[PDB]
Amino acid sequence: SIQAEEWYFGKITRRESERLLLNAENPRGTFLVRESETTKGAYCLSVSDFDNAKGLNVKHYKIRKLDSGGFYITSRTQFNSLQQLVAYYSKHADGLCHRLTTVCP
Repeated sequence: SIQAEEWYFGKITRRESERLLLNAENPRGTFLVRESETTKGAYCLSVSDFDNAKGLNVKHYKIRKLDSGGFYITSRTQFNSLQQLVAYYSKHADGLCHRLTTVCP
């Protein structure tokens, strides 16, 4: 149950998630989960990244949830809960800009 999660920021906009993540103190992989702005029943995983080309920047990934109960960014890699999805992506970068490291302050 997601809203209990400290990394779950609930109803915050994309611009607010970027205000929070663009803090110079954030290392790559700093993240949060929030509601999608426009997709009903969907969430967005907002993640900080850093490179010499772009400096500090932020990526957003849509997380879909099936009525069948599975959560996923890619339908090929599904989870039984949002918590399991977060635990997996904290170990694997896969297609993300970086593996999930710490919750956005």
